[PDB]
Order: sequence, then structure tokens, then C-alpha cells
Amino acid sequence: QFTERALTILTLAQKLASDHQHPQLQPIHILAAFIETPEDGSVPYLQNLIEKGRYDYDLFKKVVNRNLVRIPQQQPAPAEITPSYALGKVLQDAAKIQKQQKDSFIAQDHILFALFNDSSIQQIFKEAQVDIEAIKQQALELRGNTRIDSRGADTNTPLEYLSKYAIDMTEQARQGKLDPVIGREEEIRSTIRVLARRIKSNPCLIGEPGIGKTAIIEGVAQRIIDDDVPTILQGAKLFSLDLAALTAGAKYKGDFEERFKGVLKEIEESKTLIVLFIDEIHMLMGNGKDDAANILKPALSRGQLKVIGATTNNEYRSIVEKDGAFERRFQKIEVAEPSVRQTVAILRGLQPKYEIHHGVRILDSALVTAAQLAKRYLPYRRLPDSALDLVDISCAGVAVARDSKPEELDSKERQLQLIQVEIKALERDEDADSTTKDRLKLARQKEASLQEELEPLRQRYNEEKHGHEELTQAKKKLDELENKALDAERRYDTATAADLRYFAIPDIKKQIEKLEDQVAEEERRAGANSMIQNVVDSDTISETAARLTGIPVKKLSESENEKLIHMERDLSSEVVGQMDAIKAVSNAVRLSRSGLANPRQPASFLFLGLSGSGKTELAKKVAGFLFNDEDMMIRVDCSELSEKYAVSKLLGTTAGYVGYDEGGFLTNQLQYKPYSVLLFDEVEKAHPDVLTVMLQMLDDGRITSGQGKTIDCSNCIVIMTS
Amino acid sequence: QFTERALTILTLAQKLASDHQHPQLQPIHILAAFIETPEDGSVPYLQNLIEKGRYDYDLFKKVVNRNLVRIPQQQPAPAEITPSYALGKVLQDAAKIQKQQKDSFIAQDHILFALFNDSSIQQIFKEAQVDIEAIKQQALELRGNTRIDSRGADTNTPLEYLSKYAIDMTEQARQGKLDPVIGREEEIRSTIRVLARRIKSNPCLIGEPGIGKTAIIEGVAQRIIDDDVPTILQGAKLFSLDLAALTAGAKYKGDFEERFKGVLKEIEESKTLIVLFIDEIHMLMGNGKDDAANILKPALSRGQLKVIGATTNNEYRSIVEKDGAFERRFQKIEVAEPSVRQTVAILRGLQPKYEIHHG
Amino acid sequence: VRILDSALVTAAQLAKRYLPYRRLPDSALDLVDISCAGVAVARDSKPEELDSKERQLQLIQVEIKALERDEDADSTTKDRLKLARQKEASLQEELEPLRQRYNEEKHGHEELTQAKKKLDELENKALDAERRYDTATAADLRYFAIPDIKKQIEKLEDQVAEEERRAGANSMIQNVVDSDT
Ligand SMILES: Nc1ncnc2c1ncn2[C@@H]1O[C@H](COP(=O)(O)OP(=O)(O)OP(O)(O)=S)[C@@H](O)[C@H]1O
Repeated sequence: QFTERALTILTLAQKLASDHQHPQLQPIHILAAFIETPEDGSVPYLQNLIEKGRYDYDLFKKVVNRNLVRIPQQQPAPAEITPSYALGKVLQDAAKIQKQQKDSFIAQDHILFALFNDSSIQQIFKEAQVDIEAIKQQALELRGNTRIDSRGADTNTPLEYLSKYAIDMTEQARQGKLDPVIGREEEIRSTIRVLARRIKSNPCLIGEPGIGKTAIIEGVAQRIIDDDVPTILQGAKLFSLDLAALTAGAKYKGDFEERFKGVLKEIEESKTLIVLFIDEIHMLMGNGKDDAANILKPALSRGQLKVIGATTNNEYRSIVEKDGAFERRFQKIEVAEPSVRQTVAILRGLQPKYEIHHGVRILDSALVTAAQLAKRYLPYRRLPDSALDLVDISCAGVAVARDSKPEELDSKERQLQLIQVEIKALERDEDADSTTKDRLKLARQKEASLQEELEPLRQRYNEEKHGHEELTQAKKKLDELENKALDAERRYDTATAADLRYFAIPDIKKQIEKLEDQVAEEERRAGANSMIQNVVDSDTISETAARLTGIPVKKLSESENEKLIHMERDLSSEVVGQMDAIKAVSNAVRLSRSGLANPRQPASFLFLGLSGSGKTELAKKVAGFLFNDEDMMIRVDCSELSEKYAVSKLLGTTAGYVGYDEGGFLTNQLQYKPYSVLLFDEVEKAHPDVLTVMLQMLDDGRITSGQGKTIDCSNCIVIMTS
Repeated sequence: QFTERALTILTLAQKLASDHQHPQLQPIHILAAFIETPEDGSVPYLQNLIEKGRYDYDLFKKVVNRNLVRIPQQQPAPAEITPSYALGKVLQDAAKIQKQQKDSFIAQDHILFALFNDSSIQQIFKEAQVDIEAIKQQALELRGNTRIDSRGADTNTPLEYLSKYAIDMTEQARQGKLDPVIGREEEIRSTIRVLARRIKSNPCLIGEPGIGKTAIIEGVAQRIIDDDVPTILQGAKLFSLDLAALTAGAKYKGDFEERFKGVLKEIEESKTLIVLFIDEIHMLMGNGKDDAANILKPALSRGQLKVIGATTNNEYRSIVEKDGAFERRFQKIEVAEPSVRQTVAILRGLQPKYEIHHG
Repeated sequence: VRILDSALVTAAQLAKRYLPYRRLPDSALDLVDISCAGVAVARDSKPEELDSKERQLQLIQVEIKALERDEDADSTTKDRLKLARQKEASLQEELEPLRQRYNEEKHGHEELTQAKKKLDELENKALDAERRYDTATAADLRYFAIPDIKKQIEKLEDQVAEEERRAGANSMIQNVVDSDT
């Protein structure tokens, strides 16, 4: 037969009769001719009959095909369509042409097997459909043993070919539709080799999200897409995926497995090298496991079936929990996060490429510092984003501050309402040539000019904004000269390697020069940029960071080292007490900023002695130097230190016991409390095993939770005192 | 006095019948039988109101539409006017003449297809058979109350679904409706960024209810409709609906989805830039958690053209706990509630209006 | 990839003793990967010489055509393009043997692997029934098939075409030192 899904392309028969109905129409026509496409029909546009399908290239058969079934006899809504003589037309011809494809039921492209003697509008080779070679032959030529679960594309073999929702690689940034990147390239490449590395080849390690590890895969794909590849790796494709029409199936199972298992089969067949990394099921499965592949691919790894993993380590270890063949098939790649130092060039590179988002210009550097300075201040975040985060945020606040150009606007909010008000009241008053107030009518001189000379400011603040528009907006185009070219070299093009490099190089630098050179100067503010139409981080961050955090204003600056000196030398001024402590303390800060100090671990320091006293300001006043929320510090009681561990600070329940809020206490705090000190009862009385445990963790300024999550920001101090 | 859109795409096809030629002639009806497509609705397409004769959603066999172009005149464009001999303007009275249905007058199928057996001159052919049907394309054209008094393309000119089952969003302001309640502008004025920002632009402010859940967007829309954006709102507009298009209904299943097919393309029709939330969390969330606008939302993150605002908080965290699954790639927060006097002031401002309502 | 492999072997025990928690031989097997990993490392596209030297020769072939058109390039101007074409030719020529050196060796080495592999087919196809006390059905095709393939082997195995570049070959160890892997 044809299929269960035959509705669509099969629906157009009564649609062909749709002029008026029909006592029946005929298998000379149907919307399956057009199928879902308005030219040649899926198959005889592309799918089956595109190249080889004989007649009806685009409008060939379908253009005039409707002549047969148009209009009824008398049909208000009596009837629609029916094959009649065509009823048995494909009946055996639907199930005959299948042979053994590794398939299930009757085929519409199987019904496309033998076509028909004459049912159609066309002359090609016969009275049958299209011309020749299509359907069962074309499909068999063009494919095999694959249609759809119980059904498929309506009338016609089926336009459906690849796995429904794909997320491109090859052609993805083939257009540069994604970005250049730097990152872990070899570090990556290392993997990427090993992505081949045979027998067990995929990475099946990775640390933790957020940073472009995705974006890696692409930069991965890059040299891959650069198609300079290990031949064994040479070809490939992925779409590293999630989800589907999946919830689509109501209450059914593996709606994935539905497309998915066929997707396997999609991928199963040959298609040369095509890489099947999906993404997250690692995170998935678990409980309420869906076994997308998780049972099957492990076997269905089968012949050369290639999927290359991405995830969080503890999340990963969260399957070290599940374990199993999660051992096998599974391999080892870390991740990292770099130094801002490392980071900037990235930060550098495409921020302009980004910038165009805001169509502004960028400042240079301290940004990044200030960003890293910032990075210190919202550190839960990934490194790179942070920029991006601030960046656009900056750019935003900028764009707010700037792109919204709300300088004149607030003026022109007030000053267009300050233009015509005071006008009519300044002309008259009782004392004219007498002296009581002799400035009386001076108040109209620049008043008439208030919004009036804001028109020059409308001019200016647009003028050199178009002096800034010329600056940025010309580039963004002129950007795409060298931009597209680098992607336009795509064939090893000397048409690209000369022409648009010419069209670049003569044009670019000149027009590059022009724009800042078309920024002359300004007397009110710096240079012809009126809004200044650029970005000063410090500024840009200040509020930002504020509107991130809190009153910087000291943090309107960094010296801190002198502050080290002075706040210290002044800790008196805020303490007046045991001074030498301050030193060692501050020395520890010097240490804290030594870093020539052993990187390991924040300072130890004293037990002080007694309580309820400067100890407490002592206890407090610390970040009063530093981070100046001494709200901060965490606490413990030696009392709380039992003779077994529950202790919910850290650890607590980790494996299989009751609750995972257990032990997060500090962590999640520490997580979002990357800087503090702790408290314990004098730290003194603490339970001995704890004392180990505490010092156990207290020692080693690099650790990870008893729940298995990184400990020791180690920058952050504790010193507890007894 | 009305239409010139539905009619403009129905009886106004005389202007499309000749660029300059045949002031009164019907060599070209239905935009002169060259226009648009059979896509959403407009232009030469499958049919005018309802046409079952030829392939649906398609203008002309071989080339799409473009039929009877360049009639037998030179440039007699504004002689006076008339299609179909002298009945062209009267062709705007035939939408109810055969009247399978579209509406009384001013319809694409109304004006042009108003001729039963007549369009301009072929016999009468765009998409149709005889008359009294108004069904084949008509229903498929979302006609049958597809007519409305707001400027639009009736039965041909527009195609509106998500657009039809829908809420104003955008215009709710330019047509005055509610006023400003001043307030958290600066917040929105902050959040104003959150709109234009590259990623995570999705702005849920999960603070106060009522006015204060409401009044925000509103003023936003105000501070939108003022149209002072550097960029986007110029080319951007907005959407919020909860069971607010077609059916909250229980008919069978997938009502959400059912509503979503609009939601699906909903922006991709790419009119302006349409980005906005309808409010609610669980609605944001879905049935328990379900995909409704939800698990599919990433595609819409992939579709961009986002949504915005939230609720009162906690269930934020709740889902944010339940998952930030996108919300991790969401970005926003809010503040909660201001104080007395400045409020009293805005109330001092808000004073007259509903008082004035009472006067 | 051939390697002398001896020390490489001995690397195991070490490498073994280095992360031996993993299953010693098959972990040692892991090395065998890691080896070819380290080789595939060396490999990438190509083995490792030009894909490295792609840093120069090809980026000097970028010098060959990168600057091909800027404002003006004729005789005396700021445009430095052409001069790379004079030199890299001979260099980029050697790529071709260098290319071959693994490739044409791989070409040969293709069969090499294939050779007894297919014997391990064919002599299994000999062994097809040899274990039933079946004999000649095998020997039938197996006649000369041993002393032809193996002869080709014998022929081709002997084939070096090095200057004498490294050993008896062209690029097989590709230049790959175990120790360094
Ligand atoms: N040189 C670079 N140019 C552009 N992007 C870069 C560069 N180096 C790193 N990236 C990353 O590209 C990323 C794009 O978004 P990402 O989400 O981080 O990709 P991803 O983070 O791996 O996906 P997840 O879920 O975030 S892990 C940014 O987060 C950057 O960290």
C-alpha cells in the first residue's frame, strides 16, 4: 500500500475535486502532486523526483493538472473525491515495489514504485506521473528501508529525509553564522584528535557548563568545518541535540525513540562520516531515566557510532553514581576556566564583532580589568560570560546611557517643556525703567534658545552620532568585507584571496582611518564624540556594579594596597587595639596579596582570647578593610560538633542518606559567598574528629565538598580565635 | 464608507487591474491577477474568498498570478474608475451577494470575488466556482468574522490567526486606553536595556501583583509607544496572551499546542519585531511543568523574538529550582514595592482620573 | 603506524605503573590508543610535518596568494605577495612525496593491513572448511594466494623510497617517537 500518513499528499485528491466535490475525482491528480511545496512537489521538485523524476519539473504536471477535477455537477457539500478506477490503481502497486528494504508496510513512494499506465496530466514517457525513474525506483535509487513509523508524508513517497529537528554544524557557521573563538583550541584539539581516538573514542568527560564548551564544539567543528581533518575524521556532521516533537506524542514513550530510534537508523546507515554527538542525556536519564540511547547506543555504538559528551563533573559523577557502561564508551576530558589574562583576547576579539549589536564603539582595556575587577564581584559566574554579561550589560547600560541617547531626551523632556512656558510672562511688569529687579527680562534671552539650540544639539548629538554612526555603522558593513571574505575564501578562492582582499584593503584601512579622523574634537567633552559614543567601563561599571552590588565608591577605585597600608595604619582609627595583630593580619594581607605567598590557602592566624569585645570588631572589622560587608562571616559552634558527623555546614548527607540541602550550608553560601571568614566557638571546644575534619578541610587551601563539590576558594579567609 | 482594504484587495483590484490604463475596465481584477501568494493571506493566492477549483494556496498555474497583465490600453489609469464593466465598485456589494460567507462588504473575496462567474475578464477566475460557497479558501482564510473595523486586508489582504485570536499588546496605548501610573520607570528604563540586550534578554520581573504587576509593561509600552528606543522598538512590538487568543478550552487536547501553532510561527511571520510575555508562571511553566510554550520555548529562544515578565516571586525560585532549564539562559529579576508618598503622589496623580471617571 | 615500539612497550609498565588502577593490559592497551592518539596527534590531517609546517609553508603559500590584490601590486610597491611562489614550489613539491610518504605508503600500507587481513579472511576462507577435515576447497584458492599476497607483501613490504628518511619506509612512524607520545 501507500501508508497511514498518506493524509497530506493524499488529501489533495478531494482538494483537486474541491472546485465542486466529485462523484469521484481520479488518480490523474492530487495535491500530493504539489505535495507540501509550491513548485514541482517535494519529490518532483527535490525529494524523490527532483533530479530524475521526469516530467513536472516545477509547474509541468501540476500547473495545468487541475483541469480534470475542477468544478462539480451539483455539490453544495455532497461529496469530495475517490480513486474509483484508481482505487485499485496503486493497491497492489503500493505493496509490490517494496521487495525487502528492511521496512514494515506499504509505501507511497512504494506506491511510487510503478506509477500508472495513464493517470495524470503529462505526456512524459507514458501517461503516468512525472516522467520516469522516480518513486520506488527513484526512492530505491534515492533511499531505502526508511519511511516513517506507521505512516509518513501524505500523498507521495515523502519529502521527509533527515531527522526532523537538526541543529546545524557544517552549514551552521559555514556562513559564519557562528563566531570565531579561541579558548582551549589544542586543549580542545587534543580531545578532538582523541575524539577519533579509536576503540573508545568519544570524550565522555567534561567539567561543567557555560563557557563555550559548546562553542568549542564548533570551533571544534571549525577546523573540522575548515575540513582540514584527519581523514578518518574528515567527513562528519552532528546536530548535538535535546528534544524533538517529543512531548508531541501524548503520554507515549520514547517519542524520541520514535524519531530517535529511526534517527539512529537515520544515522545508522552510511552517510559516510557523520558525528552523532547529542548533548545532555548525561544530565538526563538518572531518575525518570528515559533511555533515549542510554540502553541502546551502548550496544548501538555498534559499528562506528560517534557521540561526544558534554557535562558537569559532579553531574558526571552524578552518573558515576549510575555507573555501568557509563564506564565503557566513556573517556576523559576535563575543562578549565582561564585567566582573565588569558581571557582578554577573546574578550577583545569579537566584542566589536559583538559591538555592532549596539552599534557603538568600544573602549579598550581597563574594561576587562574592571570586568575582572567585576569578575571578582560576581564570581559565581563563569569567567568569559562575565564580560559578555557585563559587556552587553555595559553596552546595555551604555546603550541605555548612550544608545537611548537620553541626554538631550531628558533636556528635551524638560527643555522642550522649558521652551514655551516662561515666554509670554517675561514681557511686562510694573517697574520698567526703575531699579528693583534689573535682570527681569534677561530670562528670555537663552530661554528662546532652550529647546531651540537643542536643535543644534539635536543636530550635534545626532551629527557626530552620525559622526559616530559613520564611525561604527560604516565599519559594520566594511567589517563584512574582510569578514565574509575570510569565509568567502571557502573554496581556497583566489577570487576571494585577491578581489575582496583588494576590496577590503584599499577600502578598509582608509575608511577605517576616516571615521576616527571624522571624529575631530569637542570643547564640552572629549573629541568629536558627543555622547562620546564609546564605553568607559569604570563609569560603565560603576552603576553597573552598583546596580549589581553596592556602593563602590571607594571601589570607584583600586589602590587597596595603600589601603592595605592605610586602612591598616588606620585600623586603629577603626579599632585602636592590639596593633601588631593588624600587621600580621595585614601582613597576611600582604601575603594575601603576596601570592608569592604559597598560593594554597588563606591565612591562618591567632586564637585571640576572650570575648564580647573588640574581638568582635576584630572579628568584624576585617573586610571592613576588604570587602566591607562584615555582615558576611559564617559561624559554627564547637557545641555543634558532635561525636559523629552530621554536620550540615558542609557534607551532611552526601550518598543516599536523607536530603541534599544537607551540607550545602556553607557551600551554596560559599558558592555565592566566595569571600568571608567563618566562626566556631572560639573555634576552641570543637569536637576532635571535627577538629581533624575541620582542619582536615581547614588544611589544604584547595578542596571539594564531602558532597563532592569544589571547596577552597582559599582566597576567602577564615581565622578563628579562642 | 469603509474597507478599501478588503475591498482594496477585493474591489480595489481595479487599481491593481491597471497601473496606468483602463480607468473603467476589468482586464485585471483581484489586484490585476498578480500579487502576493497563497501563504497567510493577501495578493493573488489560492483563492479570493473561497476557491476550491485549482490548487489551493497558489496564485496561478505556471507563474503565480500575473494574469491578464498589461490590458489593451496605454495609460488611462484614472479615467474615473470601474471594474467588471460598470459593476466594479458595485463588486464591493457582492461579498454578501453569493455569500457563502466573508462579511458584508470590503473583502478580498468580498470585493473581487463578489462577482459570481465574474472577476474581471477570464470568465470569472481567481479562486472560485459559482457562488454561495465562501468556504474552500474562505474558512481556510479565517474569514467569517475575519472582517473587522480596524484597518486590514479582508478575506484576501491579510492573513491573521495568532493575529486573529489575540490581544492588542502594542496598540493598547496609542489608542489611549489606560494612562501612566508613574513608578518604576527607571526600573523599566533600566529594563529597557534588558529588552535590546543580546542574550538572556528575557525580562521577568516577578514582584508585585495588580497595578504593579500590571502597570509596568503598560508604562513600558508607554515608554515604548513614545517610540524613543534607539533601535529596536522602532522595528519592535510585542505580545502577551494567556488563554487570550482562542481557547483555554478542553475540547480534546493540546489546546496550548493548538493555540501554539499560531504561537509557533507567531513572530516568524516577521512583522516588525514582536517580543513580549504574557504573565503567568505556571502558564509560563505549563501543565505541571509541561512544554506548553515551554519545552518548545528554546526553539523560540532559537526563534528569539522573546517574552518578558513574570509574577510575584517565589514560584520563580520554585521553577528556578524546579528548573532554570532555560531560565538559566533567561535573565531578569525585579524590585517589589515602593512607599507611601510618591505613591500617594502618583495617586495624587492617579487621583483625578477615576475620580474624573466619577468626576 | 609502525614504531620501534620496544621502549614504547616498556613505556607500558611505567605508564602502567603510572595510572595502573585502570586495567593493566587493557589500560596498557589504552596506551596503545594513547600511542596512536599521540600518533593521531602527530597525524591530525596528515601525520605531523606540514600540518605543522602548514604554520609556515602553507601560510607562506598564503604569502603566495593572500596579497594577490591590494591597491596596486606590480613591481615596486608595498604589496609583497608574489615572492613566496619562487621558493615554496620545491618545498611545497616535497609535500607531495611527504604527502605520498605516508599516503603512497599508506597506499601500500592500505594493502599491507589489507593483505594478511584478507588472508585472515582468505586463509580463514581457506579455514572456511579446514576444520571438518576439509582441505583442498581452501587450498584451491589458497594455492598461490599465500605466495602471492605474501609475495606482494614481500614485494611491497620491502619498498622504502626514503632518501633514507627514517627506516625502510617513508612516513609510517610518520616521524612518531613513542617516548614523546
Ligand atoms: N574566542 C572566543 N570567541 C567567542 N566566544 C568564545 C571564545 N572563547 C570562548 N567563547 C565562549 O563562547 C561561548 C558561547 O556561549 P556558551 O554557552 O558558553 O557556549 P557554552 O557555554 O559551552 O554552552 P554552555 O551551556 O554555556 S557550556 C561564551 O560563553 C564564551 O565563553
